[PDB]
Amino acid sequence: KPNPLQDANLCSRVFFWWLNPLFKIGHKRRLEEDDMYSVLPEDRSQHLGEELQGFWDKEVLRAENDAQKPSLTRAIIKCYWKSYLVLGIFTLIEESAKVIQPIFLGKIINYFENYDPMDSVALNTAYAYATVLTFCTLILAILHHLYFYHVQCAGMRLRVAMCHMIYRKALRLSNMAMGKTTTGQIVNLLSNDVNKFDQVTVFLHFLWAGPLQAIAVTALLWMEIGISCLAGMAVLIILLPLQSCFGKLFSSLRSKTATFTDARIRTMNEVITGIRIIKMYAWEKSFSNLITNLRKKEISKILRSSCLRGMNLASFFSASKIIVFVTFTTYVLLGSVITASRVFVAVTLYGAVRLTVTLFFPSAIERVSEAIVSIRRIQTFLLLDEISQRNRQLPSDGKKMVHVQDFTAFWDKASETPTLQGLSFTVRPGELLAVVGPVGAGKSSLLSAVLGELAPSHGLVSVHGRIAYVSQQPWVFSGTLRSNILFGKKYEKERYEKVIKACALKKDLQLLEDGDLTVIGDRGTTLSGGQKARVNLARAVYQDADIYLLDDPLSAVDAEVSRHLFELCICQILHEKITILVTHQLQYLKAASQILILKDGKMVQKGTYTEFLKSGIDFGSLLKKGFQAYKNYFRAGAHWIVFIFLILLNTAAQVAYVLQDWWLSYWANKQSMLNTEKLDLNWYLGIYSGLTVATVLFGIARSLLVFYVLVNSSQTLHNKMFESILKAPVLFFDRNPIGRILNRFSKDIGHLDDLLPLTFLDFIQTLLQVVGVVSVAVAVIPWIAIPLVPLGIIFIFLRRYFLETSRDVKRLESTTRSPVFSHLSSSLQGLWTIRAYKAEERCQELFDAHQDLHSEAWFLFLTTSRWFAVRLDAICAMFVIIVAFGSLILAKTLDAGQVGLALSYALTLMGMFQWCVRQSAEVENMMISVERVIEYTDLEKEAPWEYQKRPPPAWPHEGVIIFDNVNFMYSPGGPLVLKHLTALIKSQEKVGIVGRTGAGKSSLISALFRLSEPEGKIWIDKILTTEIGLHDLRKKMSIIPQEPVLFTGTMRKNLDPFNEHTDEELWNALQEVQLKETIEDLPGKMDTELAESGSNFSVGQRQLVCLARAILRKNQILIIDEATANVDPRTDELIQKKIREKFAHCTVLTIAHRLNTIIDSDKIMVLDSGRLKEYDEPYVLLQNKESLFYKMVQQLGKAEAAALTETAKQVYFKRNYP
Ligand SMILES: OCCN(CCO)c1nc(N2CCCCC2)c2nc(N(CCO)CCO)nc(N3CCCCC3)c2n1
Repeated sequence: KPNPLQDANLCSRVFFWWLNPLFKIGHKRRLEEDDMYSVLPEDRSQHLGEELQGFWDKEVLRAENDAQKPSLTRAIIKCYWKSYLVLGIFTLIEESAKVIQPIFLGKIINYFENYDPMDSVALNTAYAYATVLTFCTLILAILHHLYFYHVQCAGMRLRVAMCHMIYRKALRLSNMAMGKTTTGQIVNLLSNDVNKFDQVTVFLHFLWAGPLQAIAVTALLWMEIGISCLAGMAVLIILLPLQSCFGKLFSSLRSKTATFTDARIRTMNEVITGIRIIKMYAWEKSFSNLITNLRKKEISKILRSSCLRGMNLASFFSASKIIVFVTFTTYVLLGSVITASRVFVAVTLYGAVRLTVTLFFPSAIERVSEAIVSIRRIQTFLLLDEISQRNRQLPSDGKKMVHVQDFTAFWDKASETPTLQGLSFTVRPGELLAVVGPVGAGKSSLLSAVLGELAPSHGLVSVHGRIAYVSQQPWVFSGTLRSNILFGKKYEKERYEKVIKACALKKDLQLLEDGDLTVIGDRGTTLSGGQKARVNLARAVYQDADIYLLDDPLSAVDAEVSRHLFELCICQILHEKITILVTHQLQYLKAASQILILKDGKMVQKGTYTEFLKSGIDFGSLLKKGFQAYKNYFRAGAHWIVFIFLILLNTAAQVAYVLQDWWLSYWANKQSMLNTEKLDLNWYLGIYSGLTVATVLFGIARSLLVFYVLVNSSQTLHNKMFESILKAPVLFFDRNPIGRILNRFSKDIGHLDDLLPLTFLDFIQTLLQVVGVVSVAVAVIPWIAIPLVPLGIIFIFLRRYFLETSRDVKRLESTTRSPVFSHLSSSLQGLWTIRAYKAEERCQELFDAHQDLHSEAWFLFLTTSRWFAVRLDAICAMFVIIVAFGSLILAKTLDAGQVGLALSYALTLMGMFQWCVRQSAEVENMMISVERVIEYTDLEKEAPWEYQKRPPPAWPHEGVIIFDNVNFMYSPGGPLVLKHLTALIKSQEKVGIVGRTGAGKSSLISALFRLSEPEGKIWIDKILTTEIGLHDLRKKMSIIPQEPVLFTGTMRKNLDPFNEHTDEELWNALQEVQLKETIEDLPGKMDTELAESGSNFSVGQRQLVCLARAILRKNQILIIDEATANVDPRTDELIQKKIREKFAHCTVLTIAHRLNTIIDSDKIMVLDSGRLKEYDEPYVLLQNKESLFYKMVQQLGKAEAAALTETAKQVYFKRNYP
């Protein structure tokens, strides 16, 4: 994929002309990883990594020679100064130009100040000065981009080399260091601490071109306006600390919101997760109250932080006005006079040095501090203790064989008992050694010592040959199954087909789409544990070393395939292979040609299976121990009157900005047309200060008002969205996962709260400044309106042409970045397997090929943005040229003030135009947040919580519940679930439910609570359920859910969230489940704050809590579901006895998976695949041998069925015959 950057000229590499073809393709179709362009040979990850590693090794070597700490920063500087001195040369040129061009502005204006139409010599000199002005702006606009590319390229190169050394080191970490670190800490300095290098370079050069320029400019100012410059200059310096006390006060209001944003997001997580429980309990007004309180207390801090941000941005807007105003007030007051050449040079000098001092120099300071911190982190990571490379082997005679003598080892230099105690045994070719021992013996550590991963303390280990190893936990990397097996070995058809058949892989391959070519990412997302183990075994077989180690291979797989693998591969294929096995299944020990027993780190006995049969020790004995979106985003914030006032306030701010400099222009003109006489100073300074103050106040007012309106729009959108997600029917929560729903509450509203109202105000600010500049140049030279239409059409078409590719290549440098982190993860988790094979260097090449695929989209993201900015500055330079020259070919009409104003504003168009366009892109990029928030504010809604027909207070009087032809569906057009459900429930009876899993057992609760408005009728005490609103239907029915949940809060809440009960009642209820005592030993009485789902509580305890809830509600209906799944039998019978003897006079339906739970129930639904068929007393249904109840009783067993039938008969005979 050749790179046209390689075959291009200089006249082609300045205008990035090599990149037009890609853009053309980008205009037709979408871009893929083929359309991309490969990288230069001077940028492949391997080359940079090798070079920087060379310098880093030299530097640490000299550190050892000198006994002082090695510094990575010195290595980076030593490898990169020779190539970062060139870019310094050019930024020196660029700063000199930004300082020179005001002086030629001065000379042009000075020609206008002494206009004489006949002195054509002066006209020719002024034309020369304008030509020099356009040369300066054309080296500031066209040759500043073949520079910025390389300044970002030095940062790219540094970062890619750093990533390569980081992976290289993390591939050879000693286990002692490996354990003390993590694998989240070795991806956090490759995803977030090696990105700083992509940015520090961009600004590094301003640590010396920042101050130097701020002196050069000062000197120039001194030559023109004299001492007064200091006055103005003083103010500029004050913007350095004031900018860093809007930062150590905004960072105290921005990390005092996380303690509220995260509370709200966590409460979201609980509300969205357990929404079926909240709806069934009819609680969501409580969570609505909680979330309203949290959201209001984060809007307080969002509103303070945004008011402060707006004040900062208005200071940035009006700083230039205040500098110029104080400069020229001091300039005039010391007794000098205003002429139009010094005024509009000094303005431009202040423009340049303000853009450097207040914006670029502090940014470079921040970014160099961040890159130094990151270099320190990678510095520490590169000094972790390594692994002894496999050293000079003892001279052998070609006998591949394993022998260990008197081996003792520790995993810690502080452990008392050694991991191994003097182990001395061996294995030869063809001898399938095996290890037998319960968990805690050290067999895993035994194989680890075999691999050398455990440092020998005494004895000796002699392993001579290629080693194939299998970890206890199978490990799969990002790649296809054939590539998974090959692990770098070239494919061989027969040697792979025998692998396929001996591993019994055919079933799994026929399951998946690509046969054996299905791509398997990290953690085996496309595989199962048995598949992982089998593919790991296949890798071990195909790598085909001498000595093989197999640790617990067959435990997690089926018996037959495990037998096949052990017999026709381990017993058969490996009978000619050195092998060590750690096992847990006894049947295979007969096939072990040797047996090793390990215990307490000490050898117990070695021998064949026969000698341990004769030993008298059975193994088991040992083994046991669009535009509409903008309109909706703006309508929410305020009514349109405030919006029209907002527009007038923007316009007043901009117009007063422009009119201040216009006032200097008019002042200068009124000084020229003079004469001693003087000029009335009080009037002029009065209006000058009036215009400056109007600029400042209108800037502050515009910024605060825009922030307030957009923050208020965020608040209104969130309140609407949330109060419309609490009312969405559970069907919606089923369609959308928990991840996406709670993503538009944390990330999206996360934008809408603090990044639209800042990007959308910055965009408005600089857009109105661009319009200010263009309208000044059109009010002076009206003819400019003609060429400036072919700089509107060209601009719009340019931006369309460019955003159709900068949106196809700013997703390629994102969807090819993750594979780097994924490969790093998959290689650290499989680390022992990798380092067991001598092929760790091949994983280095895989990392590079995953890093020459992100440094291949960073290349395009760095040069397509430049192909855009070169052209934008061609447009801005055409404008500056037209203003500079067209101000002369019409010299007869203009004057010094008009020309100064028009020209210096055109000079500031540079850069301001580009920031305006960049924010336009970013705002159109973050209105997707608003589009999603507004997509949720328009969801479905279940029936309203209240109806006109409120129920009688005593209702339900008894508990009569009648199902009349209830036909219920989960979703429209789906399978009919309950079909003609016609049943009667007379007061207080206990009705079990029987059926198949999902055959309608758990749908009766779904329809009875109207979780999906059912078809049919349900009468609760002769009242239709559909005819009453929900919270007058769910408040009057209790339920015991499958998995109880406790909602984060005081235990006073998880029982009485509405504060409708009193401490005596709560204590009594908790007593009825006998857990009252179990609570009154916690820090608080009830008010112990809890973790998720009451993690300090047990499942049985949670069930007790919900049973207490049911007791507290004391309504005369009740529904139980999945009483005890795996709860301990004591708590089982506990809950059972409270279930009967607590709720005798409260109608009970029970939906249980077992029979003893429901054997004694008064009646039983029988649900036949979504159909009620049998419903009567259990004894009657057992009388008929053909009843499904009889059949499913008989399916348990003989003694079980006899006991159950006896119990049902006992109930019948005690009940119906007194
Ligand atoms: O109203 C100023 C807002 N801010 C401060 C907010 O944090 C701001 N930040 C910039 N940066 C952010 C990212 C790291 C530092 C730069 C930045 N960068 C450029 N440049 C890149 C143009 O594409 C010039 C360098 O090429 N130009 C800027 N202007 C803005 C318009 C008037 C003056 C030119 C500018 N402004």
